[PDB]
Amino acid sequence: GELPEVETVRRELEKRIVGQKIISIEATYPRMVLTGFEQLKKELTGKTIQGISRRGKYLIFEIGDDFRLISHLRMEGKYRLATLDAPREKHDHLTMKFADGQLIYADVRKFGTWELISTDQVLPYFLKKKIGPEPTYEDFDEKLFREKLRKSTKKIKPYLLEQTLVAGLGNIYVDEVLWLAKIHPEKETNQLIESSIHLLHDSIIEILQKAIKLGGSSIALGSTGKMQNELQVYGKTGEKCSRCGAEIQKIKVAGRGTHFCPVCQQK
DNA sequence: CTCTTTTTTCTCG
DNA sequence: GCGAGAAACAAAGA
Ligand SMILES: [Zn+2]
Repeated sequence: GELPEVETVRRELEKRIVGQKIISIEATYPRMVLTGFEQLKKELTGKTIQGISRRGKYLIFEIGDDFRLISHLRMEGKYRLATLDAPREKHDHLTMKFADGQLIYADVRKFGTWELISTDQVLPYFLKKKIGPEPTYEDFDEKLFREKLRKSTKKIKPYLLEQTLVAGLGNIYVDEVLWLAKIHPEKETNQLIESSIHLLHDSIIEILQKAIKLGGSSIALGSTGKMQNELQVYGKTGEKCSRCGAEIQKIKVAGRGTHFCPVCQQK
């Protein structure tokens, strides 16, 4: 669940639940509500959903007039809109019941989280998380990006995954971005020349923007994406690179599975 | 049976 | 502060 997948979920939710009054909230796994489930149930029951926003890989439900429910899907979180009589599935943990349907949150690994905070605490919340800029030409400044890369000895893939240089990249799109920009994942950032940094900056924006347009990569809301048919290296071990023909290899970098073309991504 | 594979954040040294 | 390794947790494959 990287930025593209989260944005796809945000869009579907925006089109379907905005304006809906929450009738009741139930939980079989209350511990995933970091701010306290009973407190959330008390505060949100009877309130109306005003909108759905996103920051990085974080979903933000705008409920009532001053409430903000921050939701992170982590690795396996999935939302689905179902009928009120829908049977329970093994990994369903929370449900927001409406008059003519319910929003169910499921997460096999139980990594996902819910946090209820106030409207004026959202900006501070993300500053504390140290989340970087959104991947858009408007917010992602190439100049600062370049300066941070020049001052570090960190490897490019692990650094990009930190969410500090830019928000939204996960294992899938970081591998796709580096292949597009012809940069090896273990390259120390202070070794990147200006032309490469420029290509990388543009590629981060292009790949993520393309993934959003195609509804993310599907493998519930959002399982309609088509980006998985556009992947050039992630999970393509042993296949031929679409540019040079060499076999895509898979190695481990900072503990993460890493796919790359040994020819196009030198070093 | 064991070992490995698949976002965020903390413990070590 | 950093890098290495791993925990949180569940399922499936070698
Ligand atoms: Zn290649």
